[PDB]
Amino acid sequence: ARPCIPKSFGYSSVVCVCNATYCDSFDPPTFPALGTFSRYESTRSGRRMELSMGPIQANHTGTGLLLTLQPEQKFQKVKGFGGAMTDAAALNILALSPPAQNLLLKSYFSEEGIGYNIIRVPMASCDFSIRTYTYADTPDDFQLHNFSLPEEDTKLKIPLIHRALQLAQRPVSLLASPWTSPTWLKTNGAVNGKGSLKGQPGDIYHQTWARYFVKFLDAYAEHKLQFWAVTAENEPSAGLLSGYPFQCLGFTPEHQRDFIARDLGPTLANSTHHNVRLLMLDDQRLLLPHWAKVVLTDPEAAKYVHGIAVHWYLDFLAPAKATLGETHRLFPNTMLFASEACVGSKFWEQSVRLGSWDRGMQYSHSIITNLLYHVVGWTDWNLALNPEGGPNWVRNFVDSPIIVDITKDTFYKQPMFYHLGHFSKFIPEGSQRVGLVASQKNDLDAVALMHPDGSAVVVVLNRSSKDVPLTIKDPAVGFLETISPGYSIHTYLWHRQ
Ligand SMILES: O[C@@H]1[C@H](O)CN[C@@H]1Cn1cc(-c2cc(Cl)cc(Cl)c2)nn1
Ligand SMILES: *[C@@H]1O[C@H](CO)[C@@H](O)[C@H](O)[C@H]1NC(C)=O
Ligand code: NA
Ligand code: NA
Ligand code: NA
Ligand code: NA
Ligand code: NA
Ligand code: NA
Ligand code: NA
Ligand code: NA
Ligand code: NA
Ligand code: NA
Ligand code: NA
Ligand code: NA
Ligand code: NA
Ligand code: NA
Ligand code: NA
Repeated sequence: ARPCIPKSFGYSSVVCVCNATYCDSFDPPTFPALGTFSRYESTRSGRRMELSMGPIQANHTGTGLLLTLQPEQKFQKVKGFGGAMTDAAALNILALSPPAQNLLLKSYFSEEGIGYNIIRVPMASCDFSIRTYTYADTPDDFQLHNFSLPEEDTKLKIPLIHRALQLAQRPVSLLASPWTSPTWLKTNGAVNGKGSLKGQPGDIYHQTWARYFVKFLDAYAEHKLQFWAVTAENEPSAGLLSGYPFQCLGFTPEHQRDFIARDLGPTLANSTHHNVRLLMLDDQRLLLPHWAKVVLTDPEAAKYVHGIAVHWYLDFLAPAKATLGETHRLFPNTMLFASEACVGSKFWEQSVRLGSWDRGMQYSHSIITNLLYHVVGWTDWNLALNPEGGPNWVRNFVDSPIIVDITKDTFYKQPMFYHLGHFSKFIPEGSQRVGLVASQKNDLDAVALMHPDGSAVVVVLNRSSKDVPLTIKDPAVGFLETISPGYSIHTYLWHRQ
């Protein structure tokens, strides 16, 4: 339909400019006959998921790298891709005029955008809020009679979620994570800093906190929203660090184990929301496999845990094989799910870099690595931020695939938006990762999957400056002759039948 309006802000590539009356979008998906492939291409030089087609031929013209599909080697099935409807994201979106808001939401959730099917929802406030609050700040309310949803939920988050779901083609799954409990449940009486639940698993504080999960699910269900899963705590390890600056609730692995076993698991099971899944960890994968060993070798905890949620912030010092791979080896029937990523929260990282191709590459590289190590899904952090990377009440300003400049009723789609979209748009839920064999050492990152209808999708990322000639072989169709340019990402799709 409408192409990208490029704009440069002095970094390595361009953003795409959208306003109240214009945003770049796709035509409805349409895919060609057997023997033809579809290629979507994004480049640092400015191409943004541009579509072209070509032949899959019986003859093998290329003499360079060959990537050979191996559809009989089957791995994990995919849950999906998405981002977080934080307070900061919803404030930025709702400060656009309504027509602009819809172009933003369609960008993420529609088939004319990139088909997100996962939304992470914080349970009350986190750093990406403009104030500190929980749903039950009234102290010594252990039956949670004064549990209530504030304006952030009822006015910002929930209406936007409702609109995302209306616009979405695919069913969207909601995932909830709490940052802090009511402070009168905490050893330190504060929203942040080093503190855990008071007492011990099974007691009144732990039972009240588990009841808080049910109260949250009831509240959202009253607004006609139901959750696929919750996490046992966002970044539980952070709450063990002296002086941690934002909302946290510390658990040791043993404390998470016992809380799930004694309190959260049974309470969820004894509730009308017993079908909601429980994900453990929700933290840096450096904590793996140890956290998995502690929780999952206890059968009274393990029976309640559906999967393990990981954050990407320490991926660089923890190789995937030693963490995701060793965890899948030890517990092959517990899914791994990437529940949060963002660029710009480390020091030295300037918060927002509009047009940064480098930060787009970081996203796709991470997604490819996750997929090659059994991860079933990948979830961005804030869906939208302002040009400073906020709001954020502790000024932990970070980057986001969409940056909203409300003073101009304008938002910018970063290279991160398109690098994610090379996956989210073309790997529907239930797709299965299959083998892809490289014929020789190379600089590319690639992954192959099969849609539920048996058709093929391959993503090829080139992080090097050099053009790499490439052949992709499907044993049942033939040879796809192409080139992966320097600083590019491609998604290929083709029927196999
Ligand atoms: O704002 C987000 C929510 O509060 C939850 N995750 C975000 C907060 N957060 C955590 C980190 C972090 C970064 C490194 Cl490098 C190592 C470690 Cl252990 C942690 N960065 N940002
Ligand atoms: C909106 O977007 C289009 C696309 O560049 C542009 O022609 C138009 O001037 C923009 N401005 C406003 C105020 O809508
Ligand atoms: Na730029
Ligand atoms: Na090969
Ligand atoms: Na929030
Ligand atoms: Na909230
Ligand atoms: Na406050
Ligand atoms: Na309340
Ligand atoms: Na859901
Ligand atoms: Na919270
Ligand atoms: Na909370
Ligand atoms: Na990590
Ligand atoms: Na973000
Ligand atoms: Na996002
Ligand atoms: Na299809
Ligand atoms: Na690469
Ligand atoms: Na490429």
